Amino acid sequence: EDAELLVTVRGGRLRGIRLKTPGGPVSAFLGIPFAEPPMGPRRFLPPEPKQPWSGVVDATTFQSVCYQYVDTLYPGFEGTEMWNPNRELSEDCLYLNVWTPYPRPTSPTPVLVWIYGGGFYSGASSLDVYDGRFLVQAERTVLVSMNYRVGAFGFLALPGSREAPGNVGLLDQRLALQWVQENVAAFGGDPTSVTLFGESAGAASVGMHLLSPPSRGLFHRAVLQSGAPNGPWATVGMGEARRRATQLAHLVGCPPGGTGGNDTELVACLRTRPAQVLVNHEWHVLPQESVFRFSFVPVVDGDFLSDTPEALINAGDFHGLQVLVGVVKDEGSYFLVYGAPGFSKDNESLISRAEFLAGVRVGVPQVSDLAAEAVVLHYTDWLHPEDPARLREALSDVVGDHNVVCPVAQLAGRLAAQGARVYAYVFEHRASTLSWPLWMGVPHGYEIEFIFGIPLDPSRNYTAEEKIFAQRLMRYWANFARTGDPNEPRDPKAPQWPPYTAGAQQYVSLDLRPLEVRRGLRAQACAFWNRFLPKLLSAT
Amino acid sequence: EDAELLVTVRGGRLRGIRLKTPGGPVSAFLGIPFAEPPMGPRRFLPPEPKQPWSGVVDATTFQSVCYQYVDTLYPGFEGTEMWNPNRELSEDCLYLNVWTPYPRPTSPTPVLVWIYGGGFYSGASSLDVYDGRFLVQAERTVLVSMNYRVGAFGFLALPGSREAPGNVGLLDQRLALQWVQENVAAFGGDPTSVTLFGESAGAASVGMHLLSPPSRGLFHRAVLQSGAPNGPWATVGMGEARRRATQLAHLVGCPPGGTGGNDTELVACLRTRPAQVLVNHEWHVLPQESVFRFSFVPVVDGDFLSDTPEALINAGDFHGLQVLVGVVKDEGSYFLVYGAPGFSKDNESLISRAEFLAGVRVGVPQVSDLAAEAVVLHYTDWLHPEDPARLREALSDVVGDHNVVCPVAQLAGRLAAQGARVYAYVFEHRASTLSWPLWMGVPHGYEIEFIFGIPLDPSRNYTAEEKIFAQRLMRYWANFARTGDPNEPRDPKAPQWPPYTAGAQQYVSLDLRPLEVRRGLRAQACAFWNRFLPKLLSAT
Ligand SMILES: NC(=O)c1cc[n+](CCCn2ccnc2/C=N/O)cc1
Ligand SMILES: NC(=O)c1cc[n+](CCCn2ccnc2/C=N/O)cc1
Repeated sequence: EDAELLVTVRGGRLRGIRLKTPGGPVSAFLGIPFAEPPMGPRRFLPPEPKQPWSGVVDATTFQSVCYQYVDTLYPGFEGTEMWNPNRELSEDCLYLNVWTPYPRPTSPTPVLVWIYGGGFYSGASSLDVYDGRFLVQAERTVLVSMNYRVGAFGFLALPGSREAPGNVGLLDQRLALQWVQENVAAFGGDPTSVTLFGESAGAASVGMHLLSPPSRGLFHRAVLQSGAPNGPWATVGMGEARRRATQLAHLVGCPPGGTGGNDTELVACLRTRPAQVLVNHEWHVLPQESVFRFSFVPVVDGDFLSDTPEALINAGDFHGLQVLVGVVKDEGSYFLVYGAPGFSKDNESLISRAEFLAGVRVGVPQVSDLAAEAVVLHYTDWLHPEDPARLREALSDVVGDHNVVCPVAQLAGRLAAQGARVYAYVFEHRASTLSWPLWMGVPHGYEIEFIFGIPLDPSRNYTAEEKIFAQRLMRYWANFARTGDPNEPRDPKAPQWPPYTAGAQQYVSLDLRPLEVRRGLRAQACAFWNRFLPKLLSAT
Repeated sequence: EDAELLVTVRGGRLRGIRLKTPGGPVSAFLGIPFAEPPMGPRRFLPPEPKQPWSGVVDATTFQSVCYQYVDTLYPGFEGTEMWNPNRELSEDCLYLNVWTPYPRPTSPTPVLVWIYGGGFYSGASSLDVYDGRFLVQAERTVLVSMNYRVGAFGFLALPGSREAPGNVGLLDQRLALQWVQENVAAFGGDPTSVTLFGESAGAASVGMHLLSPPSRGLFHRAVLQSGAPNGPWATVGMGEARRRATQLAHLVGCPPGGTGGNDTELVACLRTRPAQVLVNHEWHVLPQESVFRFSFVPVVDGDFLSDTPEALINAGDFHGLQVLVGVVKDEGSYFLVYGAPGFSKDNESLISRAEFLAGVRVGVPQVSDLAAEAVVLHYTDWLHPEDPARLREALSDVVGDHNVVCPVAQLAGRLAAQGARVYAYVFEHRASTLSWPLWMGVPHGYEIEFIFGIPLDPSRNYTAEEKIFAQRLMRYWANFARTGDPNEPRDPKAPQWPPYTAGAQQYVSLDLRPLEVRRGLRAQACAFWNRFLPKLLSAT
């Protein structure tokens, strides 16, 4: 009887499961409860710690996925299904997972904590692509990941109200971080060495925890993959959050005709609706046809965030912090088939100039005509203004730069200039197994499978070079979690990864070739997004 | 084994299964192949008869559903999922079903042949709501139902070409009718007394078989429930069919740029695509925003239909034919939550005037502004031009009259005036169990469960009166199948159902109350759609 699969934590006892990898076993504790189930009167409220239990909680399998929209744009297609729920939906979903090496470490060990993305409306810690076994086996760190509420359940906000304050999904994540502080030692993990990493909305979440004092004490380093809290999609204002919550209420019959609509009556009516009914009307509250925009996201209300992420990033002192940040080569391409005219995943998407110009308004919603003209100016090649392949790549750059690359470059420079040690990458390898079309390149999200070492899975069909590549990346991430520095403390031979500075703006390319040092994260394009375009809006 | 579960037909031997009902058993032969699988090079081609087979084909369960779009507007909702595929999808789907009384009839028995609807893009003979057991037990009829190809697989058409001539789904249905002629006697059925019945696109199908000489000899009576072949959604012109097939081809990368163009190359490239890839782009070829319009429907090309259904209906000689036709009380309401602004199944859908005016353009697509104005004039109550509930009901009337009621009334009068004996009904009972909101009333499709006797299913929660009502309706349908006359052959007690005539236009209400005779199928509204609005379009 393997005793390493039995563990006690502050709330009670647990039984885990042994997971195999080609390099040897790992111990996993899947489905640990960290909150009271946020159901009934608790819908929309901050999470409450899980009261202790008697007996042995089974932690041999993932728990339920939090209620969420399910992507049906392409039934049966691996490229989208890999992100969809792979356990039943439930509002009873606040559970977390721990992978720990075997044998259990005897000395405290650095902890990696994964926060999944999914635009704040989807995602689950149980997805096959977030399987922590290969990372824990290869680098002998401890890995934690949590579920947190998404969509209306995590982020519906009637600002000011007690009944739906907003941001409860971010509090779910915080509660889990408090849980790691109090219990990760029982797994051999070092609560004084906790590195958050996250992708897309999970990166925005990691960043929001940097900027929230109650969370900032629960971790020591940060990794932000393809996302940032200052993204145009990552936060929303009090007025717009209240409008979205109120329209959601209207769409599900709340409040009943002739009844008052103050915040208490509205949330109470919302709390009587079946969860799926809320899910089914979520996309219908966005103010305009768009891509890369999500209905229920963190709200800037003075509580979890005392000011906007932009204000807090500018004023912040980040001495003592190490950050790893990065982007994939083609951040925008994946979003174009969700609404840009002329795009299809099943053809070459060779759009016309008219389609490009309409696409700019979908990819940059809610901006004046003069602003759109400025976008078209910067992104047209005026020697080939109607070449469809260039227009396709250009709209991909518009969406990616506006939503990911330039918010990230912005954050990276302000952090580096104000005290933090920053490392930056661009991920340029396209999986040999990628099922999206070739024209999308390296889409948003397709470095994750390499960070988690999925190529080592013997049941998959990756190449031998991709396995070596994956091991390289896991070493980088674990080095950063251990020491604050992705460079090997022992290999002065291997090419080095220099820090990112607001001046030299150096970053490395991650692909099958050895590291290559480059300068500037699309500096010219991001000067347009970050410096000029705002001034353009002020003078309307 | 029971002897009567074993049957031989022209192609080989079958084993059926015994189905229970509260009144006694029935013998069912589910999943009989009637065509060669229309796969590979046979995709888009007319069906070929199923070659005979060795041994016993198992006919104990339903076979596969033809590839089709799956409704995701409301995940988990009974009201939509009752229509979704309940067997796996396959291009190998040309199977039919035979229910027969136990014990097997010894003298030839009248045959009812069900053709399902689903807008020509969806549907299956296996759906629970088409369970033929209660009709066959209660009325000792033989019941047949077939699968036929839908969507692009049944109705993509490059007119003229041999590679994709169109209407092959209608040819599937005909092959099944030829099969009933050659084999139904083996089940105790009388091939000289075959009554086709069908709902929505199945009723349009039944109507198309009336107007096609090769089909017309395969049957003797017709029931058209909530649909007609002259409906604005039920057929499409050669040019528009070619445009839709070509855009579908484009959306899936056919032809590979820039090689290709002619119909042979286009269809060959389409035949190499996974079926699901075609399904995934089906809705993106419709010319504009609309409700009650479908991409791939029967094409008027001079072959299956030598002329438009309207022309053939007007010229036709229908002596010797008996027809039953009818509509539900609220033909339009279902469709409004699929596109009309302001509508939602989860609220009261109390639309504003603005929404109603925009809805008219969605419900009456591709008409001039002046035509839309005429629709608004006819459908506004000018004493209450802004009352939300009246506007909600008015747009429902707009969609239902235009798409169903007035095409049916038109067909009914031309048939009766030109030699057919016609009976007409309006179905006015709203199921006690109906899951759609109360404001939708008696939606499109919700008489089917009463015609098939589903209230007798003891695992369901219908009322005692709905069971009696169901039995009364099954009597009418079977009486009409046996004698051509829904009226009880001798019973003078029960109130009488008088024929529909182009002069008196009498019809009956079907609900829990005894029959009531009424005159005029929305005569004033249908005069607007059938007589005036065409003249308004002629002078643009
Ligand atoms: N209008 C719809 O029915 C609808 C369908 C799918 N979606 C999924 C949105 C996916 N998406 C768009 C931009 N970015 C994303 C996902 N990022 O993870 C949204 C709305
Ligand atoms: N791909 C899409 O977003 C989509 C668009 C329209 N539809 C139409 C749904 C079905 N429908 C609309 C009008 N009438 C019907 C069904 N009639 O049976 C489905 C999917």
